[PDB]
Amino acid sequence: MISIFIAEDQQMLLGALGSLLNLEDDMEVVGKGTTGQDAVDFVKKRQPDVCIMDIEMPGKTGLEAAEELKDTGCKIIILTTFARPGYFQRAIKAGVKGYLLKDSPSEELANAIRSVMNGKRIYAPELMEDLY
Amino acid sequence: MISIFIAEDQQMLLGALGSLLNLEDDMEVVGKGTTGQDAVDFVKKRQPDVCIMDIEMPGKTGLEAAEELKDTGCKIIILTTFARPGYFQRAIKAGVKGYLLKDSPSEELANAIRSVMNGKRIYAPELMEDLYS
Ligand code: BEF
Ligand code: BEF
Ligand SMILES: [Mg+2]
Ligand SMILES: [Mg+2]
Repeated sequence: MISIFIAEDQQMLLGALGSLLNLEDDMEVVGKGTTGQDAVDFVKKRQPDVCIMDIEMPGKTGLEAAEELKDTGCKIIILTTFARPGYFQRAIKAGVKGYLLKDSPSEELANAIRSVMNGKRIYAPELMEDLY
Repeated sequence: MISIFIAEDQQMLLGALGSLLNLEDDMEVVGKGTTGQDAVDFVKKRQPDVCIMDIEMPGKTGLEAAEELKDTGCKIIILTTFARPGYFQRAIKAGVKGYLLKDSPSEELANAIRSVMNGKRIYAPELMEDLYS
């Protein structure tokens, strides 16, 4: 069973993502948060296998949270509206294992969690497609 | 069984919303769309009880779509990031039954669908605390 923490400031989306992932037999949402701090606190304390991280959240962004969790051993997958090369470069330098867009098909999220748990790096193809 | 069409351009969110609503025993997601036209086409043709409508979508907005569906008898609930007075007033003039924010708790969605089916007008308390001032 893969343990997942979800950090997403928009409650409707946070609740819907937890519901989308609890559909999976080999996955479990162990906690939900709305800020970068909620992610840092849970991940350092509860140590879930995976953290689904939104970027733009109040207080501390998901990129800032990812930097604070760089040496924790948790596999961070960024899930954001923003296809920004600066956000992506800061995310990869922080050691994130994935970077997905909120415009990626929903099925790609559970797939990315399994891939990342298998040591793979998952970046939405839509990113390169947006830039070029 | 309440039939619902969801129009949301962000696929991840569209898929997650359908999953959130298919959890309910008295509800059913009969279609999903990413544009305002997808909403107009499905609603006029398939006539679901309810349409969960995002505002900002490519091609045709959810408000432009809500206006085209004003006389269809489908109960439209707006679900958006935007607590914008102009969007709200255009939505209500189009005859939308609800206006929810993406910052409303996830439970507000299934509750609003049942309330709207019971002839009520549902506006997110978060929207009213911001705008009603
Ligand atoms: F607000 Be998250 F970066 F989509
Ligand atoms: F893009 Be929708 F108006 F949140
Ligand atoms: Mg956010
Ligand atoms: Mg949109």
